[PDB]
Amino acid sequence: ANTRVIELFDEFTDLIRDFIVRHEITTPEYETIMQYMISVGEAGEWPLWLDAFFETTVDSVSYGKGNWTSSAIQGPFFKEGAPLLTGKPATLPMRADEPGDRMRFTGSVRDTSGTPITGAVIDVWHSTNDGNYSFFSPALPDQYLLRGRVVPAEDGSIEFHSIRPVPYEIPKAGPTGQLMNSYLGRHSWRPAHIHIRITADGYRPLITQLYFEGDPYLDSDSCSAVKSELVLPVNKIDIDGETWQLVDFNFILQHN
Amino acid sequence: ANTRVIELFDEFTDLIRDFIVRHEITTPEYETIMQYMISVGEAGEWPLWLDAFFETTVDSVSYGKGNWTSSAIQGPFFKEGAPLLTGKPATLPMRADEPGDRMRFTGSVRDTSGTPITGAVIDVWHSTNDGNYSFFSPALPDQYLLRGRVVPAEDGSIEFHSIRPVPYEIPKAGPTGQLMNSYLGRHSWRPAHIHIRITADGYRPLITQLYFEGDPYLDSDSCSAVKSELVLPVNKIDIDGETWQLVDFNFILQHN
Ligand SMILES: [Cl-]
Ligand SMILES: [Cl-]
Ligand SMILES: [Cl-]
Ligand SMILES: [Cl-]
Ligand SMILES: [Fe+3]
Ligand SMILES: [Fe+3]
Repeated sequence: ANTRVIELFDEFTDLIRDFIVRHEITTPEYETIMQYMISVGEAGEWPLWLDAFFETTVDSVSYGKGNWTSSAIQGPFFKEGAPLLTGKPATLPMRADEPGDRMRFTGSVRDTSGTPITGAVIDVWHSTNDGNYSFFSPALPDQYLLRGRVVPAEDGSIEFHSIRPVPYEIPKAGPTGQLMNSYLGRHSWRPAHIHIRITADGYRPLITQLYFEGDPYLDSDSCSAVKSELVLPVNKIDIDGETWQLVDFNFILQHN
Repeated sequence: ANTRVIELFDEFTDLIRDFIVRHEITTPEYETIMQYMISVGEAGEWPLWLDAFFETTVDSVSYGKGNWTSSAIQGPFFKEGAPLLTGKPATLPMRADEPGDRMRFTGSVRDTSGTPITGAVIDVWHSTNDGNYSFFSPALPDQYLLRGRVVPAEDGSIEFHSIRPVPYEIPKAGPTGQLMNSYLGRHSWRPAHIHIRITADGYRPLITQLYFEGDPYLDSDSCSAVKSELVLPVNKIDIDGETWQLVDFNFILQHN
């Protein structure tokens, strides 16, 4: 027996039941829903699906709100064990010829007093110029491409080089995409983003995302995860024929 | 996209989000729910699971409540194409020496004005003395055992013979049984029942179940589908050594 489950489950079932009566959900609709749940499972989309609609709320309960950096969902594409980068400067692992503009990120990690948090490790992950994540696409190796950890200098500053991630489309043809495009008449795009996770002894993990100014999807994120402070100004420069996009961000972590 | 589907989804979504805040669902709890949903599907238990918890409510919306016969859930074990029985009287297909007490069911199919519904077909199915349903158990062949269609006499009366169903246990070991037995600390038993489906041109389908007086789970159906109108008095008598259980019911259909 588990009392937590009993408490919650009965109120959950009561609420869905009232929901079924109040919205007149009939036999054929029910079977549609049922078959839809089955197909989400068959496509392995539950993490994708649940993250898209409910994970922002779970984050809220967990991280609260305040002076520190805002959360954004982890999503389903994180992978533990990303390699530590200590090169100067640190570059995420990528293919020779890795497509996209080049990107340089600088920033810092401090608490709310502005003391540097030397004990932090920062995970980074993002998709290819083509909208795929390593480990999650048949078109990419199951290797740590575009994934890495960096540690702050003792003054708290950090830096990593990579490629510029682009807007990402949840597949139109899977059940998650079919809900977003067809049944809801919306779309299934997210704006371009860099995923960040920062942990440190004495501190609450920060899991967040960084977005880019002028992204067409900033106001219609299909996972509803954009916050204004997380949208980054871009300074575009040329070097040797290659465009570099320079972005910067100061992370503040929450005590505990 | 259909306006109501959209407003239904957005509202469902708000229900869940409020639920998550109001009860403070944590990240690990969220992950537990996620992997459990993944389980139900991998076990092929969505029909079993949703039927257990929500199909009664869906039924109440769809069929309603009046002076016609009460609905009860279809559940996951129905099978199309059962044979027409026309013997004297109709006997459901069963093995030689099929275990359990012999059962004789009698009754009628009428409209609400008392007139017999000659165009009706009644499907019947129920489990064996061992709690097995044919086509859903490796302990039985994939043949129409304890499943059949009967047709009323011109005066609306009906009769078939079978064996007496007994309490049915949802498997303990599966995700549905785990939530029921282990996490909720209850049981996964249903009381003994006979499944009935009646269709007739110009009438709405009746899906219902018949239960038996004195069953120990009439007050604790793991699927919440017992209604006192559908609990049948049993007249038990001996005939040439064998116990017969006699049960009777007058079905009433609503017009289209
Ligand atoms: Cl992992
Ligand atoms: Cl700690
Ligand atoms: Cl603080
Ligand atoms: Cl008709
Ligand atoms: Fe992402
Ligand atoms: Fe049954």
